[PDB]
Amino acid sequence: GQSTHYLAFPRASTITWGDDTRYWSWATVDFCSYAIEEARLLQVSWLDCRWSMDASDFKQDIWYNASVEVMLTSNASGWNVPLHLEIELPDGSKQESQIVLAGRQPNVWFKIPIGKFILRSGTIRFGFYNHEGNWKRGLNIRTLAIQA
Amino acid sequence: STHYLAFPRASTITWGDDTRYWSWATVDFCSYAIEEARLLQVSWLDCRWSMDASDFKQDIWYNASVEVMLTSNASGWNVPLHLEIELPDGSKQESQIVLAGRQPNVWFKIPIGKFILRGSLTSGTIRFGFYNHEGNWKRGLNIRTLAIQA
Ligand SMILES: O=[N+]([O-])c1ccccc1
Repeated sequence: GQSTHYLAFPRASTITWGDDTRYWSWATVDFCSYAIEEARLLQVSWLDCRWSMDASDFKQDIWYNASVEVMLTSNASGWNVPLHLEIELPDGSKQESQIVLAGRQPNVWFKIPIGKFILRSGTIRFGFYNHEGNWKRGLNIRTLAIQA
Repeated sequence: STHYLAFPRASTITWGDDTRYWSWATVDFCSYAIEEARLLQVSWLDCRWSMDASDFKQDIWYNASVEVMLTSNASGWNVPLHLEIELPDGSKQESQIVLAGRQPNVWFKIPIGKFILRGSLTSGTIRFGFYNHEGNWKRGLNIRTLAIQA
């Protein structure tokens, strides 16, 4: 059946404004005996989180699925506009979908599916964004997961 | 801090797809389904992950470890288990460990080396893993994950 091949924690990603403590915080926690850092959004307007992995990390002729695991805080706001979800293949083609997070239950981890790919070479980009001029607040990011 | 975990389905293992030599066991890893690679017995022991240097950030010291468990059945571990990181320029971090006499049925993390990427080393394949190709038979090693930290 389907099992996880990789977990990529948000320190492996590029997060716009990620190093500015007005906008993002980083929190050290234990994940299954490994120290990780959650990326905790305080507030940002240009919300953009992208992991980049090469197509050579993966096997050929296999359907992969990706998800991002997040938590909304009690302070969540700005989620009335769709969060765009993307996988970008090396040729520039994209798997595009979206989710509206407004009104979702806070303080529970949930895994947002962000799409599927098959290889049948170069960079694959995984992640999510919303670039509208409103403030997004109160999303904590745990990990990207890639399964097959 | 941990940047990546790579589970053994993402590696290449000699005989790994032959149920006479290796079993794949579905377990939960803090809410993610993973499959442990459970060695029954093999003589050509070889497990390698490949990730591109572009997956990592430049000018950062990374360390890697493999998390394993010996079973009550373990044997053949008086030989050196070779541990390796091969960078895209062919340079290698090489070390070894003797697993004979280690306590079974607990996960333990074997450090396999450290690396930093600058200039042309920032692109091209990095190989991580372990091996022993001697004519003895190794038994009862279960592999959970490769971890890459910085
Ligand atoms: O790679 N090898 O030489 C090898 C492969 C399978 C069995 C024994 C030896």
